[PDB]
Amino acid sequence: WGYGKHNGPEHWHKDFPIAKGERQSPVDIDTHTAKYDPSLKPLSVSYDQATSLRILNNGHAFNVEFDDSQDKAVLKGGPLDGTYRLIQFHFHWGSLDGQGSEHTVDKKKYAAELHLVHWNTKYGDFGKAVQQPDGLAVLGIFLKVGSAKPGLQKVVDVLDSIKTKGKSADFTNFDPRGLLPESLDYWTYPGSLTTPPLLECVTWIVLKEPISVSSEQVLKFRKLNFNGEGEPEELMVDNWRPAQPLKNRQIKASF
Ligand SMILES: [Hg+2]
Ligand SMILES: [Zn+2]
Repeated sequence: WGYGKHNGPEHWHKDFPIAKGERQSPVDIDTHTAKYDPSLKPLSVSYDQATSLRILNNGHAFNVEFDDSQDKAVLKGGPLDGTYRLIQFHFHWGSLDGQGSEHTVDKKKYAAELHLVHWNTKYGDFGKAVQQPDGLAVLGIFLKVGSAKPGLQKVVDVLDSIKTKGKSADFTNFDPRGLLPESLDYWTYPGSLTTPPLLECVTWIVLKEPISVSSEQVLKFRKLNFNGEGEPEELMVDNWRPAQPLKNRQIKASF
């Protein structure tokens, strides 16, 4: 799998037949169709005690890893029942500014999209959560091209270091709190991971309010490579999956 012409999302079904499943992500968020649910409590983001370990180029994107051996960086409340631990964050960006986001809002695409992955602590480890219908909780954050995001610059500078798939670098004392928007207004629906295995274990929480980043901050993302060192260079762009059919599922709004 990849995002290329012959291994793109349109081919994932042959290896991961769940691609054509019942609760696949991402989707289009029809705002007029979304249902305002008043029984939704506000989001609870406790990242004050977060511990980042490193950043790796996995060949499909770059991941920032955190220590999830203790309730250090957690998400609870909202549509969730129980505590969800942060394990990693990554992005999906486009080749141009008119694309990159996975999830869409009234068919509108953003420059990039941030995913904060968390796993349900009653399951013990990430590996066991992916075997559950309520296994994961991902926090979706859209990025638009504007003024620079000071809190994202640390991530941006270390990229020179992980240009190719396989590369990784020490990356401690990173506060995710810096990538959060002002409002925590959200949309929530049942879905999956948006890259193979596409496990239908995720509870999506997409915030209404996007963060803005500079053209230069987004430009460094596009300098990444899918390939490993010493292989023909194929730039890491359009690492996003097209929107899937909603299929009965309903999107609730917390606002
Ligand atoms: Hg699952
Ligand atoms: Zn993702």
